[PDB]
Amino acid sequence: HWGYGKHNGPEHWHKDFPIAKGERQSPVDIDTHTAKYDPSLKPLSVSYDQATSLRILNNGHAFNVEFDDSQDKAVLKGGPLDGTYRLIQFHFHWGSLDGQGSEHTVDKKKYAAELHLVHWNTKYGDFGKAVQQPDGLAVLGIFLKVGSAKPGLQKVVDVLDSIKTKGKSADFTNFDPRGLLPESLDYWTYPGSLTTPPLLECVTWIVLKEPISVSSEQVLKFRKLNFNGEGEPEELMVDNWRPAQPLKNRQIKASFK
Ligand SMILES: NS(=O)(=O)c1nc2ccccc2s1
Ligand SMILES: NS(=O)(=O)c1nc2ccccc2s1
Ligand SMILES: [Zn+2]
Repeated sequence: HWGYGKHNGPEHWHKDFPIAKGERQSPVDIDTHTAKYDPSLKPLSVSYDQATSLRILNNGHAFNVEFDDSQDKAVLKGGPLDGTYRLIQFHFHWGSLDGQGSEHTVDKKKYAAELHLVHWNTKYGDFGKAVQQPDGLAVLGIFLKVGSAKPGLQKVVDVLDSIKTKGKSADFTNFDPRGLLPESLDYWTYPGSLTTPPLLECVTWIVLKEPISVSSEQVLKFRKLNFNGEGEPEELMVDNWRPAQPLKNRQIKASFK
């Protein structure tokens, strides 16, 4: 029902998901003048050594690379987090042109795309119970700037022809998500929400300060995907980003000075 087009785009979501006007919506602009260093924060612990990728799926809004989350195999700990969050999937949001596509912005600067590695708090047992809790998810957000190609990303860009349309999926095993991480894990953190419907306010956002680089050829391949299913009228999957929502009564913390 909902989408990114002009008649079903983010400005409409509130009529079916009233939480769209809640007080902890994502994404937001990260005002680095206002963000507050908190040297009580811990270092993030990203353990993806045993990550087990299963499959890549075009879901009509973006593409997800899904992981086996049935055990504590790839988990995120530390930082602002209490307890252990299991990786379930990653996906990206991106623009029709290089100067837009990211969902978070940094001092109003937009990046060409953003990667979200989605993880859920193991104290809730499964992902569907976790989304109903204010501390249920932790999403690691990583900006993409256009520059020199990312080898770790090429493996994702090479399978996209096989999931070109909505509902198509392809086996995608032995993919190592470590190859999508920048050198530094310095970050900003704030309490927020899912950025697509149901827009639930269940997310601790951890947004990395250092972007990764992707080539112009690589982000071109994202923009060749289709929102529509096979058979249907072609609608390029581009601009599948929600714009920044009001910070309201929230503090963004920084792991670094
Ligand atoms: N509120 S919404 O889920 O974004 C939505 N917008 C529209 C527009 C036309 C038809 C159905 C929906 S459902
Ligand atoms: N874009 S996001 O905030 O990482 C995200 N949104 C949603 C909505 C429904 C189910 C999974 C996710 S993960
Ligand atoms: Zn996302």
